[PDB]
Amino acid sequence: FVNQHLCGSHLVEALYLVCGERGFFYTPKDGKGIVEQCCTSICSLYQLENYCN
Amino acid sequence: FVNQHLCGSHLVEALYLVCGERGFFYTPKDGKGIVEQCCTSICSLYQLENYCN
Repeated sequence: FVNQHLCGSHLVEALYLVCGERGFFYTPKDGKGIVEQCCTSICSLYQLENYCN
Repeated sequence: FVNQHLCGSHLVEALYLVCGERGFFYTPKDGKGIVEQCCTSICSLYQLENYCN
C-alpha cells in the first residue's frame, strides 16, 4: 500500500498504519514535503517513516 | 462528525478534515493527549483544533 501515489486521506491513512503507536505529523503546506514525495510522486516506506514521530 | 468518540483511523480522519491545509500531528503515545480527550472521552472541535499545526 505504500509504493504508489498517496494523496489526502489516502496519505494520512498510510502514515497512520506505518507509524503505529509512534504517531506522525502531516504537513501538506504548499504541496511540499510529504505531498511532493508521496502524492505528486510515488511514495515509499522510507519516506513515510520520515514523518513518524 | 467531531462530537463523538473517535479512535484510530477515525480520529486521524477527523483531524485531516478539520485541519485542512494546516495539517496536524497525531501523537497517541500512552493513550494520552488526543486519545484521552477524543477516543476515551467524547471529542470536540475545540480539542481537535489543538492538534492542527
